[PDB]
Amino acid sequence: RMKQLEDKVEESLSKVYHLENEVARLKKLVG
Amino acid sequence: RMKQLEDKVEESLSKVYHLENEVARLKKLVG
Amino acid sequence: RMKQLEDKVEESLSKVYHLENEVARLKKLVG
Ligand SMILES: [Zn+2]
Ligand SMILES: [Zn+2]
Ligand SMILES: [Zn+2]
Repeated sequence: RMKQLEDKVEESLSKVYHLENEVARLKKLVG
Repeated sequence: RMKQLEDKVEESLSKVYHLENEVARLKKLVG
Repeated sequence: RMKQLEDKVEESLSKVYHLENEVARLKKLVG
């Protein structure tokens, strides 16, 4: 379970980091 | 405690997957 | 270690919520 939890939260931060980059670009392109 | 963490972890991951979907749609819509 | 995982999960959720608000604003202004 601990591995399971560490892996899922890592995955979460990695995808969150990536979406922040995408949102930052859309924001610039937009208004 | 560990169980309530898993709960938050799985919830965060689900919302991240949804956001990915929202962002793919926005990137296409905005171009 | 449990506390580091809890910090990470909370940061993960904070970012997620924040991205939901950013996406929500983009969608309202996009159209
Ligand atoms: Zn992407
Ligand atoms: Zn949505
Ligand atoms: Zn922001």
